[PDB]
Amino acid sequence: VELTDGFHVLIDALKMNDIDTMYGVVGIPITNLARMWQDDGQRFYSFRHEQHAGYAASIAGYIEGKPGVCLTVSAPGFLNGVTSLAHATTNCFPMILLSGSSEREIVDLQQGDYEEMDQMNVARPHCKASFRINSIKDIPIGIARAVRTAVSGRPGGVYVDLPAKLFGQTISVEEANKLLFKPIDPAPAQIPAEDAIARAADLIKNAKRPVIMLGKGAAYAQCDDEIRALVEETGIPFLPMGMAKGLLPDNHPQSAAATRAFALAQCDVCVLIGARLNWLMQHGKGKTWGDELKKYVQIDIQANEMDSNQPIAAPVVGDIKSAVSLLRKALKGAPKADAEWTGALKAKVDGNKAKLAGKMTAETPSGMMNYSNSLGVVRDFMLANPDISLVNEGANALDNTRMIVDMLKPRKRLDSGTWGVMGIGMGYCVAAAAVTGKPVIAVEGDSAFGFSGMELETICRYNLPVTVIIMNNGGIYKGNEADPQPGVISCTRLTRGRYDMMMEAFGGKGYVANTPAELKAALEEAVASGKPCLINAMIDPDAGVESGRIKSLNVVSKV
Amino acid sequence: VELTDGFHVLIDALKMNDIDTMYGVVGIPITNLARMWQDDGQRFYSFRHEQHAGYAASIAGYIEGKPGVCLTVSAPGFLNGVTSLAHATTNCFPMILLSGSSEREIVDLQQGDYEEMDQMNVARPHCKASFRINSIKDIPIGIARAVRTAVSGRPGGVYVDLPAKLFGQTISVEEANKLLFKPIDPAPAQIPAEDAIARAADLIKNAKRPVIMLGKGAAYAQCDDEIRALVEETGIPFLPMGMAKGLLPDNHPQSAAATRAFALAQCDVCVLIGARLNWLMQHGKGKTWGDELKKYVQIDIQANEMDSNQPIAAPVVGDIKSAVSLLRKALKGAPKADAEWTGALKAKVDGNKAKLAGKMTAETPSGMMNYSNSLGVVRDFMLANPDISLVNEGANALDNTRMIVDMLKPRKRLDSGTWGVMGIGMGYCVAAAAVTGKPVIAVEGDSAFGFSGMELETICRYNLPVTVIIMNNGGIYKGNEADPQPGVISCTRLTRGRYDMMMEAFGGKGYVANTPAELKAALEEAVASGKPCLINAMIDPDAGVESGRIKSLNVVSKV
Amino acid sequence: VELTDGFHVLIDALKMNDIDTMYGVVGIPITNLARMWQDDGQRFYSFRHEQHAGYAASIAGYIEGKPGVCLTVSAPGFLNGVTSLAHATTNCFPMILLSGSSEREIVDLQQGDYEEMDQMNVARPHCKASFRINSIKDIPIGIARAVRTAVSGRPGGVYVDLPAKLFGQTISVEEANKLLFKPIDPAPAQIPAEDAIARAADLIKNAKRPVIMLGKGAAYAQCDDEIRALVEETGIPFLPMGMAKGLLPDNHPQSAAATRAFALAQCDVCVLIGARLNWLMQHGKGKTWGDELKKYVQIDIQANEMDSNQPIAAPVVGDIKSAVSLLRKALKGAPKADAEWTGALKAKVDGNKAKLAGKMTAETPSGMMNYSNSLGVVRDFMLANPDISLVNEGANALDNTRMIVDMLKPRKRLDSGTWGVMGIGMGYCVAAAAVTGKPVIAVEGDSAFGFSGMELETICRYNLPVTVIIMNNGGIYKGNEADPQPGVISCTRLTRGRYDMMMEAFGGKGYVANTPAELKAALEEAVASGKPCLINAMIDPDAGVESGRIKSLNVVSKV
Ligand SMILES: CC(C)(COP(=O)(O)OP(=O)(O)OC[C@H]1O[C@@H](n2cnc3c(N)ncnc32)[C@H](O)[C@@H]1OP(=O)(O)O)[C@@H](O)C(=O)NCCC(=O)NCCS
Ligand SMILES: CC(C)(COP(=O)(O)OP(=O)(O)OC[C@H]1O[C@@H](n2cnc3c(N)ncnc32)[C@H](O)[C@@H]1OP(=O)(O)O)[C@@H](O)C(=O)NCCC(=O)NCCS
Ligand SMILES: CC(C)(COP(=O)(O)OP(=O)(O)OC[C@H]1O[C@@H](n2cnc3c(N)ncnc32)[C@H](O)[C@@H]1OP(=O)(O)O)[C@@H](O)C(=O)NCCC(=O)NCCS
Ligand SMILES: Nc1ncnc2c1ncn2[C@@H]1O[C@H](COP(=O)(O)OP(=O)(O)O)[C@@H](O)[C@H]1O
Ligand SMILES: Nc1ncnc2c1ncn2[C@@H]1O[C@H](COP(=O)(O)OP(=O)(O)O)[C@@H](O)[C@H]1O
Ligand SMILES: Nc1ncnc2c1ncn2[C@@H]1O[C@H](COP(=O)(O)OP(=O)(O)O)[C@@H](O)[C@H]1O
Ligand SMILES: Cc1ncc(C[n+]2csc(CCOP(=O)(O)OP(=O)(O)O)c2C)c(N)n1
Ligand SMILES: Cc1ncc(C[n+]2csc(CCOP(=O)(O)OP(=O)(O)O)c2C)c(N)n1
Ligand SMILES: Cc1ncc(C[n+]2csc(CCOP(=O)(O)OP(=O)(O)O)c2C)c(N)n1
Ligand SMILES: [Mg+2]
Ligand SMILES: [Mg+2]
Ligand SMILES: [Mg+2]
Repeated sequence: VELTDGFHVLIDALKMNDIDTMYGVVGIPITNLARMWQDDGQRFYSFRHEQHAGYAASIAGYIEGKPGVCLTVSAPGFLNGVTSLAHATTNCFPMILLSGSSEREIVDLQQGDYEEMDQMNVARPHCKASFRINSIKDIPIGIARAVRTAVSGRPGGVYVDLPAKLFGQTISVEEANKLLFKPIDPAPAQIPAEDAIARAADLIKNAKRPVIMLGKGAAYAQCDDEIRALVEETGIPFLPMGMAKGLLPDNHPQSAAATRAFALAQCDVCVLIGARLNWLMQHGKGKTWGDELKKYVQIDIQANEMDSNQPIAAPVVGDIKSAVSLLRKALKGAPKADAEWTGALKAKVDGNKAKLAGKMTAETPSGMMNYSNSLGVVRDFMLANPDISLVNEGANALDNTRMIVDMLKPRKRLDSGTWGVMGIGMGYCVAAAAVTGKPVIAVEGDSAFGFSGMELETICRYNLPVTVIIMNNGGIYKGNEADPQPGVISCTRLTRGRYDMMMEAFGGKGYVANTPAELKAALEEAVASGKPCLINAMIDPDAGVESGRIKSLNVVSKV
Repeated sequence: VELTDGFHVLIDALKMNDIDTMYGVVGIPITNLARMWQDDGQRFYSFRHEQHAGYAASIAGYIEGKPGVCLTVSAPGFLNGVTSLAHATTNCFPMILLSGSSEREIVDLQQGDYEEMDQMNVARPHCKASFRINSIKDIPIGIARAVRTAVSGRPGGVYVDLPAKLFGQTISVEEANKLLFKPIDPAPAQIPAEDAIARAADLIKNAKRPVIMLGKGAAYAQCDDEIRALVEETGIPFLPMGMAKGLLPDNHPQSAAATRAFALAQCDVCVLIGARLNWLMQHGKGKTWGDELKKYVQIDIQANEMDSNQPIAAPVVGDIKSAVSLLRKALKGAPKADAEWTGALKAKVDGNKAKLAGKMTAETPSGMMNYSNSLGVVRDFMLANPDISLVNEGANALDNTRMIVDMLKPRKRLDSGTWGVMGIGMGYCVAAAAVTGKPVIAVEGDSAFGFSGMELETICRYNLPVTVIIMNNGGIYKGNEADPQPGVISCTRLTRGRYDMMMEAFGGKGYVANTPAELKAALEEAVASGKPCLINAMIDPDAGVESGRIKSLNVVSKV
Repeated sequence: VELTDGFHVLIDALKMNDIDTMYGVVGIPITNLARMWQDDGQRFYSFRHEQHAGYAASIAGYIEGKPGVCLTVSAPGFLNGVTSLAHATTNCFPMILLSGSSEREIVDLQQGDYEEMDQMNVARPHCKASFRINSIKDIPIGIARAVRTAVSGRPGGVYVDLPAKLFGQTISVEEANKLLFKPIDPAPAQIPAEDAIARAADLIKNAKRPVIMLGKGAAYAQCDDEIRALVEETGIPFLPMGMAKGLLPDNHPQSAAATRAFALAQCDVCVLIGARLNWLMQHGKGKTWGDELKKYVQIDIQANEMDSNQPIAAPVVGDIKSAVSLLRKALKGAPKADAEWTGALKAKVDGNKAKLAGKMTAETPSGMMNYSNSLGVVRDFMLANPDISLVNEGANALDNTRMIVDMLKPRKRLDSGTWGVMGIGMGYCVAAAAVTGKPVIAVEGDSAFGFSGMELETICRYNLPVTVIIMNNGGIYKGNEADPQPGVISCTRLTRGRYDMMMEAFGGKGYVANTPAELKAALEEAVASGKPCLINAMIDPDAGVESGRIKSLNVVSKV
């Protein structure tokens, strides 16, 4: 005659869908779900703010391809978590945000309930679907919907609202076991038509100057050998987007990443694989594409992404593994890309890399490192230790790290993404550490870091093998902007503080690095320790430029 | 350097996407769009209310498989039209609502502009996507995005906001030539994996009492010979939903439609093809399905529709043509459905139809026909004249017509749909007439009809071959409900009026049919005439039941 | 031990708040509420579409100053009703939209429930507040909130969602009577500060060329003697907005309505009383105000309406009765407005009225009346019969009727309003007839009429003393627009049909008027009959201009 309850049926339902981890912050009305999650034997990571719990869930979805689960409380907690859900949806990362909510009777009459919000309706602009499980019997189906909505199609955020009265509901164990079920094939393959592939095959076979653009959807797809086999069999030069670095090793001879401007302006055919033609690509128009409409081949699971920005000549709609498998067989035996195109790009790549190596070896005063020589140490380390996640965010700290730090392994580089978010660092660190079981290095702008810095304590509390490298130049872009008025600090200034001391305040290992040699030693020691560390790398306050590579996007007064 | 403007570029862009028809109502700011559309040699149907121009667009989309286009004015006009957009999206009908909108400056500051509304944001819940084209250079891409969103994936409504200032913008004709383009493959094939098909084939193969449910998604797919070859090769009994009637001829030997309750309740495997397990299927639970969980196969283009209500043993995700084509090859040579199961349902169907024949053949007083003998006439007409669109809405008027009137051809029956909308009648009539160029018969409940009845004048003004049959029983369900108080008319009562006089008021032909013989002679004459007609079929006020077949869904006071 | 239920507690609660009338359309899940409303002895008006039920509720709120109550069904019915709620909110008319909705469990998981919609969340852009009563015990409080939100502050639409499961809930009679209560003072007076009034008093006392603008909020206020006493004591010339006609008799010697352009362009101080400076006033800027910022005094209950468009020099925030009472005492004994300002305007008024009388007496062919001589008959009739509601809508039909037809009594003229809505006519007629118990005349554009025409049957079914005058010129603005192509009708054309026949089809009295004399006789006979009548006034198809007075707002192609 045994009875179960809503707490347990939700635990069983999440387990049934292969969820063993949540990230969140406890409190009414969901503390005892968090407790019982752990009692059952599943891991819960408590954070210092729900936002960073949510950035954690978001990147766990990217890495694994099953939704990261974030757990928050009502109204204020939910709001913090849904800013992260918003982010997940924008980047196409599977993520379920679960939140407690209050009394339906009181919320609907807007009477002033404890943490009152229509969280279901507030979530809607920020996810693919916003649900609410009202009754115990619908938990399994409710969770199935959330998982399918997150993983299927273009993947993304789902919000599941959990009224406080869901949890204390009861049901027989025989009924619950009756209702509990595991979805068949929640992220199905979607195969494109033969003519879609043949139209693409035609454009590529006739290309004089082809290029392949790999985006983070391609990385997410987890079909690395087959994407690489496409590149190698076709002989086509390729470029990775920010988080597509390492999908093919960044030192692959066919990479044109070190000659991007030229390669994009001069190509005729451009093969977009899991890459939107959004602002990161200047919308497929302007001088970055030579002021012309290229012949775009585009592979994407989202049908209506095609023609979003420019006319796509060969739209291939489907999942990237399926599409790429067919395109390869379609291109089988075709001649390789033009040898004087591939040669021209390689000569540019060689030359630009020789030029960068010169900057990385240059000497600077103690405590006045620049971005080249500081990050040249991380470059060298990551070439030797590739099986490590690189978390990265900032302006100059992000741009220069993407240029300098070669990724040899896929799904390791985790950065600001589609929205250029400052705030993802410490959440990404916890999640990368949790889901990989391997070391994490973070290259943080100091401003960037301030958006999630308190989570240092969380990294310490779980004893995670994470090394936070702070690029401490004392401000946003630069740390030397003049006081606008007598004794008034500039808006872009930050305290050139002892972030190493802060790390040590919570049981972490703090370092200061005033030279490339000090940073090299500290990084090697930090990673090898297998312990929470922070390296306070001292960068020249005059080293950076305004907004890094995207300076031109700034609005300036001409009066 | 000759110039063109927004008016002409929009027209060209629409034409390039194979749109040649718009349904709407003119006025500030879009009257001169409609005129210029007509001047260019395309067709504009002006209605008496935008809702009906809208329902006209939605069903044009269903029948043609390219989106119907509704044009309306700002705030109030838009609102009227958006209610129809909502319905399209709910029914998976491709549709685009183009609405003029007011001044951004003024609307954004909520200052009280002419017909002030943020129509783009207000449209959000009622459509797949809600766009705005602010600039003349973005019209080709804006129209491409609208088209692709309406017809790709699960089809549905798209709203496109056309601010007043868009139209008077100018651009060189040469630059406009450069910007105009035709989307490649806007409604692409999506093919399922081998193992998804193999799982479904193995369910069907080992089924003891299988059944195929055909929904209006299977009808919409326009792969009638694939769907029929699957039914006939597998030997599986099938059942159509309201608008799937005629996809296979309703009198097909394998149809278990006339024995639905017993087939649904007793099947072990149920193959849903373009049919949601929503309220029309009692959500796959309850007495209707014998209080058990069936083994569902389900073919649908929308991945997250699976497990929406009940677990789906074999989910096959893709477009129905692609999926059915593959499933057919997988099952090739497999035994046909159990003979004692197909024959058992056939005996049930024969005896059931023989019972209905007796009801249709029976005799009633003059001016007091029932639903059987009145609609028995329309049944006979449509069997001999199947190439005619059948528009249908009401309670008893709908339910009984669905039962009685056999459809032998696909995409002819157009009814209330997923939301059970009273109001679709006269717009459906105008669009069916315009896109098919063939006759239409409408079986309208007298209440149903009053939601769109003023559009008789539209049907007359365009001289359309539409024969509206009003089932005039004098109210909602029944026309005899007693006066609740002395000299106070009940809320369900309607004037048992001369709808024939109303039709003739606008130049149409009117009939009153008091007997089956009078209805038959009027229908044969009306349909043969090729002119706008209305038959006022006088039905017994006491012939109906509460809410028809779904009378149990009513909430009653038990005190 | 007696039990009541949700149906009855809602009836008692509405009764308790002085509601004795609803307008709507029945069907699941609210038919038996409608039935029991009547059983109890309260009136229910069933319409042919929920939209017009809602336009009825909206104008019943304006007229009475207690919210009009509209009742609809779920999803599709709600949508139709909420287009009207939207309208109520925009015009500041108190109105409660009550709608049935479906199962919370199924709607929240978006599973496909009968008429599935989050109606509560869909309503939000279109009302002041959107509530949902989930439980029987909260009905009295739920209704109290709705009534207060509708009547208090700036009055407006409220949506109350009524889940199907609300109605079948039970409670003891002693509990229900315990919970049932009548709000104290739901539309409270709001008195402005002495300095607000003194700032206004200062501007008026120093005015060389003052004008008072009366809007429909002033009419709604129901303080006619005191508003008139302000005008008369100050000697200031005044202008009424569309529905403020008759607040003071339109033939008042101080009216500058017949010299509007001059009065507005030339004034220094402008006293806005319950009138927004929205598009109806060209936003307080441009040539209609002489290209200058006037010194505006503005009385409004909505604090943040001040400075919405132009800087307001003397903002007086409060309810108009309270404000006007204080301003009068503040102006007591002050000299009257400049005699050569008042004289100059009177000379213009006299002259322009003499000019209009000349057009009203001019002869036209049979069946080719113009707007002056046709409406000059209605003018003369309304001067003799002022205690009658004039419903009015159209382009030329509205503009010319506002100019020509003098209202001597307040809250009688009911027109298209802030949004210039075509669709309000027949609903306004039913409601005006219901709440006044007196005759109604409608002056309808023929296009205008088509948006609500089927409700003719509703007017007949309740035997209402309503006379519909159709201004039948055969189209939108004009009825003579050339066929754009061979045998293709223009988009602005309408059938010059026999709307008299349509009226008679439902038991009404139909007239055709081909001359002013025929229209005069028909109108006198129609009103005096006390019965549902329609007069099909035949207007010259070439008589009207594009969009009437607001022609310049049209967007035209210059290429
Ligand atoms: C928008 C964006 C995609 C544009 O790309 P980009 O910066 O112009 O190009 P890349 O970052 O790939 O490369 C930078 C330059 O270094 C060069 N380079 C790249 N890799 C190199 C390598 N390994 N060795 C030598 N040179 C290299 C490239 O050639 C390029 O210069 P080029 O344009 O003259 O060819 C990119 O700047 C970006 O992802 N921005 C994110 C900014 C953000 O969101 N942060 C927060 C906002 S303040
Ligand atoms: C909900 C719904 C799908 C349920 O299906 P249903 O009505 O029970 O089943 P059908 O309409 O297919 O068939 C009706 C009955 O007539 C019988 N029948 C069907 N076709 C027949 C035929 N041509 N000859 C003889 N009998 C027939 C069936 O056996 C069935 O009864 P059963 O339960 O004993 O088997 C259906 O009622 C529906 O589409 N409702 C829409 C109503 C609506 O929109 N309401 C408007 C607002 S009030
Ligand atoms: C926008 C609006 C407020 C502007 O006001 P307007 O039309 O310029 O001014 P009025 O309607 O009060 O008066 C019209 C003219 O007739 C004159 N007039 C008014 N009453 C008169 C009378 N009784 N005798 C003689 N002349 C009169 C006025 O002097 C004015 O002309 P003027 O500007 O040269 O002085 C007005 O046109 C309006 O309410 N429009 C509504 C349109 C709508 O919503 N319909 C649907 C849109 S198509
Ligand atoms: N499995 C998959 N197969 C194909 N496309 C995918 C898959 N997962 C995600 N996508 C698509 O990949 C794209 C990711 O692009 P974007 O986030 O812009 O990448 P980047 O910023 O790296 O260019 C999205 O358009 C998304 O629809
Ligand atoms: N071309 C297509 N291929 C596959 N599925 C489709 C296609 N077009 C529409 N659909 C699906 O068909 C379904 C229609 O179901 P529904 O509207 O409930 O039909 P019914 O009411 O007849 O059961 C939707 O779930 C939709 O996603
Ligand atoms: N009792 C009241 N006292 C004061 N102001 C009111 C009252 N009721 C409504 N109002 C205000 O009256 C105004 C009505 O203006 P509007 O609808 O633009 O009128 P018009 O169109 O006639 O100019 C609104 O701004 C509203 O806030
Ligand atoms: C939440 C959020 N706030 C603000 C910004 C704008 N922004 C871009 S980069 C940046 C910080 C740049 O400074 P830093 O992280 O120290 O990198 P640096 O250039 O100094 O190396 C900010 C605030 C943002 N992208 N996200
Ligand atoms: C817009 C809208 N309003 C109300 C309803 C509720 N409703 C369902 S059926 C129906 C009409 C039933 O009467 P009728 O059309 O005459 O069919 P009958 O049963 O009398 O044959 C109504 C109003 C609805 N479905 N849609
Ligand atoms: C719901 C809605 N649709 C469209 C319009 C645009 N509109 C303004 S007036 C008008 C009709 C004008 O014709 P009519 O009513 O016959 O008046 P007339 O000028 O011919 O006398 C229309 C459709 C509107 N205001 N509201
Ligand atoms: Mg910095
Ligand atoms: Mg009826
Ligand atoms: Mg007209």
